[PDB]
This record gives sequence, C-alpha cells and structure tokens, in this order.
Amino acid sequence: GEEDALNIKKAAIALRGDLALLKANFEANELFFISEDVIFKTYMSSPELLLTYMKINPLDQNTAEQQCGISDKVLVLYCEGKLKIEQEKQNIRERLETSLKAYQSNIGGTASLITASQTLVESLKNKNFIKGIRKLMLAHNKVFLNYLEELDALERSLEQSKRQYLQERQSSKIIVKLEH
Amino acid sequence: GEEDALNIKKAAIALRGDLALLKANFEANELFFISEDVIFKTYMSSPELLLTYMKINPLDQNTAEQQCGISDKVLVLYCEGKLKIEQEKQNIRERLETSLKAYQSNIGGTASLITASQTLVESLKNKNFIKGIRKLMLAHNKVFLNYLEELDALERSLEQSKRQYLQERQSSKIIVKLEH
Repeated sequence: GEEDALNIKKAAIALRGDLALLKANFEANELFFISEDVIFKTYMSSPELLLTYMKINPLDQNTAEQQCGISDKVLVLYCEGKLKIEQEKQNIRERLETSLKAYQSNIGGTASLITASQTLVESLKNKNFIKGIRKLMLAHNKVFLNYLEELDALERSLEQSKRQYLQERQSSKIIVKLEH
Repeated sequence: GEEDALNIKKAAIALRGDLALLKANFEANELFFISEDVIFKTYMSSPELLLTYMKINPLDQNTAEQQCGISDKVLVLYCEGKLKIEQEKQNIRERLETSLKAYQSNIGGTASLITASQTLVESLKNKNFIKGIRKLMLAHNKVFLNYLEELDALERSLEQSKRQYLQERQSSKIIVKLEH
C-alpha cells in the first residue's frame, strides 16, 4: 500500500534521471554525427579536397613553422593535412570515450530500475484484478445469503400472521354462537 | 524466444477458458438475481401478498391434500405458503452451491495463470526495451569507430598522394634542368 506506492515514486524519479542522462548522451552523439558526416563528404573525403582545404584554411603560423617548417610549400600542405587528420582522430576518440563513460555511468541503475518498477507495477495490477474477481464473488454470496434471510423473516411473519388469524377465528366463532 | 512465445500461447488459451467459465457463473447469478428481486418485491414481500398469490396459484391437488389437507381453507393457504417458502429456500441453496462449486473449480488456475502470463509478458517488454538501448549504444560505437577507420584510410591515401607528388617533382626538376 503506502510502501509500494512510495517505492514506485522513488524508483520512477531515479529512473527518469537515469533515462534523461542516457538520452542526452545519445542526442549529443547524434548532433556530432550530423556535423561530422558533412566533414567526411567534403574536405575529409579525399587527399585532394583536404589539401585544397588546408591551403585556404591554414594552421596557425606558430604550429606551421613549428611542425611543418618545410621549404616546399606543397609539402607544407601535406604536413598540415596530416596534423589536421591527427587532431580529428583525437576529437573522435575523446567523444567516444565520453560517450562510453556516460553510458556506463547509468546503464546498470537503469536496467535494474526498469525491471523493479515494471515488476512492482505489474504485481499491483494482477493483485487488483484478482481481488476484483474475489470481491465480486463475495458480493454474489451476500446476495444469496440475504435472500435466505429474507425468506426466514417472511416465514416468521407468516407464522405470526397465522396465529393472529386463529385468534380472530376463535373470536368469530364465539360471536356467531352468541348471535344464535 | 520460441519457448516463451509458446508458453504465452498455452497460458493465454487456458486462461481465456478459465475466465469464460468464471464470467458465465457471474452472469448466470446476475440473471437469477434480476428475476428473484422481482419475486421479493411482489408475492414474497409480505404474508398478505404471499397468501393472495397462493389462492390464485395453488400447489398441485396431489401435494395439496397430501401436505395441507386441512378443513379450514384459510389454513390451507398458510400451509401452502410455508411450503412455497421452503421450496424457494432450496432453489436458492442449490444455486448458491452451484456458484461456489463453479467458482472454486476455476479460481486457482485463473489466479496462477494471470500471474504467470503477465509476468512473462512484462519480462519480454523489459528485456526488449533494455536490449533496444544497448543496441543503440553499439550502433553509436560503430559510427565512431567507422570515422577512425575512414581517417586511417584517408591518411594512407594522403601519404600515397605525397609519394606520387615527390616522383612528379623529381621528374619536373630533371626536365627543367634539361631545358637549360
């Protein structure tokens, strides 16, 4: 009763938090996948488009001469292209790792809470349905028993009516004898 | 899988039979209660209306002189009235007993089958929901891993493009030297 409804309330709210966290993780991934697919269809789709992109969007002058200080300007593009790929792999690893960690942080509690709350809800529905059948049978039993009691009462009233009739009859016979 | 869906099918059909039997018992009671309430509002509602009814609707000539062979014709009405009440109590006892027996014949199997089938259905819903979450996480993991693999491939293509560029450069320098 009180306990079961209270346990359903605690579990529901904890479970809502868990699912909200799992969902935000999935959604953050989907948002990343949309922007990242674009990249893979454009400047990360071939060495040619990467090199073209790196000519227009160079890396900072600092890192440039720092990492790819090369005489041949074409080789600089290749070098910067490689660094751009390496930075992207790191970006992707970090997001993957964040996703794994966020999922792992909530999945156990989620699976447990789902199982417990759904079983508790189901338990209460079954009990209530079975209880409703038994309650209806009890009510039918009372109706039958009430008829038997109404018949016992009627029988006692009939018997009392008969004893009164006999007193009236006795009286009637006395009177008619007197009127003769 | 196969077993669970087969057990759900066997239990459903047995349970449908059980509930159909319980219901027919309740309905047969309700039908009786409707006609019987009428009786209790009319000729079984008072000794007066019972006696009036028994004058118009006498018991068979056989049982009459057999049970209530009485000189006083009014006393015959009382006697027949009592027998009519006794027959009604028996009618009601027999129906009550039939109801109890029919309910008792099915209630145990019903309560058990409800609990088992509902728990099995609930178990399959929870498993499927949890499985759907894990499957989506797996799919997200594959997307991330596929990006890493597309980046490794792009990097190898970039490196091959660079080795070709260097062969073209080597060739270009040889040619320009010759054109001098």
